[PDB]
Amino acid sequence: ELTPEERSELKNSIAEFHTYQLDPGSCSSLHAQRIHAPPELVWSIVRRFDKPQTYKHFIKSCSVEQNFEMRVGCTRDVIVISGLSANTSTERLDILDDERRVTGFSIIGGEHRLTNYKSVTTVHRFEKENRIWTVVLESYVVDMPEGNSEDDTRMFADTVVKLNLQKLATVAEAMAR
Amino acid sequence: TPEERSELKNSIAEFHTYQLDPGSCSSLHAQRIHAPPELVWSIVRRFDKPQTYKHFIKSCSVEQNFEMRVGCTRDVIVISGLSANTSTERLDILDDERRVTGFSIIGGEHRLTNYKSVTTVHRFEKENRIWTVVLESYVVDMPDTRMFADTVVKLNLQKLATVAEAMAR
Ligand SMILES: O=S(=O)(NCc1ccccn1)c1ccc(Br)c2ccccc12
Ligand SMILES: O=S(=O)(NCc1ccccn1)c1cccc2ccccc12
Ligand SMILES: [Cl-]
Ligand code: NA
Repeated sequence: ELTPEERSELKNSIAEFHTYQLDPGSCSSLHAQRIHAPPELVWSIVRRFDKPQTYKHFIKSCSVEQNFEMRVGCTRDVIVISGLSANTSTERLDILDDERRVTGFSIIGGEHRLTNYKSVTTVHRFEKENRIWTVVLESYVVDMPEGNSEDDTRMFADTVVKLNLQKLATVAEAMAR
Repeated sequence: TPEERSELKNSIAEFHTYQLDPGSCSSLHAQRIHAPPELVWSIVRRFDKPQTYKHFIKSCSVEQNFEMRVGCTRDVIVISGLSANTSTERLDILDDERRVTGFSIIGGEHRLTNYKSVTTVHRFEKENRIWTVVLESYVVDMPDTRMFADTVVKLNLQKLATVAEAMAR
């Protein structure tokens, strides 16, 4: 859990990249992760649009186009493990900024229930005297689905984001170690 | 550590060693937890409340006259987002003296047939400090699914550590 000082530092960034204009029947979350590791090492991992399996769980495969150029606008085709109710996810790059260290994607297809899913990730340096760590921020907006709460999966999406941010931290940290 | 490893060999031999069937596969995992063993043990012994240290648990239902005894079962419904749906699990072993427990799935709406598991809590005192090493093994029939079971076990062990470390502090 971020410290009050950490929180204050990120206020501006949250307003810039992680503030969404919601549609009626949609919602938004925001998570945070502290990583004892250099920021630019963490970005290298995060920016790899063609390789999410590196920091995300449950990914069986991730394929892209052959003459693939990782610019905004390009897509990826994720296949998720069997054991998750989801099958295939077509995901589009929305933002990449090696400068500001911001990235983001939107789901534009695939056999799943969530519609109009869209998330944004940002990386942040924290120099305090002796040392240097990172804080990552991952927000997302997704429609409020129609049907009984039997089947609402917004809680899952949420702990997925959380689980992946833990793996990212683990992965990023064992590279500095 | 190579040293932690040396002390658990025996326990692996007694509790985490399986007689495979043709088509099944076994696996072992370890987790270092900064917290006392009795604290850890006291969480993982709670058969009626696995959600306390596991991910993805919609519900867990036992029974109102539930006494915690080998043979007893529990009904678990998974969060939504996961294919398999509900599962029936029975307590295979409970030993508060050697701190060992285990269960096997005996029903449910899924693919993991003949899934069986064992968990052990181990003590480790070093310079002054006192930590814990947990071991979890499992066996399952194989016909994509071993991958998911393995991922789950690791995650759950990671939640256990989080939860137990949070309780000590
Ligand atoms: O029912 S369980 O409590 N079994 C315990 C357990 C632990 C590890 C792997 C499989 N099983 C359970 C927890 C979490 C998940 Br995901 C499960 C998914 C399918 C079936 C059961 C699941
Ligand atoms: O395909 S994903 O890698 N997309 C990224 C992502 C992450 C969290 C929530 C949704 N989307 C993915 C992984 C795990 C669960 C998912 C369930 C539905 C759709 C995609 C899933
Ligand atoms: Cl994984
Ligand atoms: Na589901």
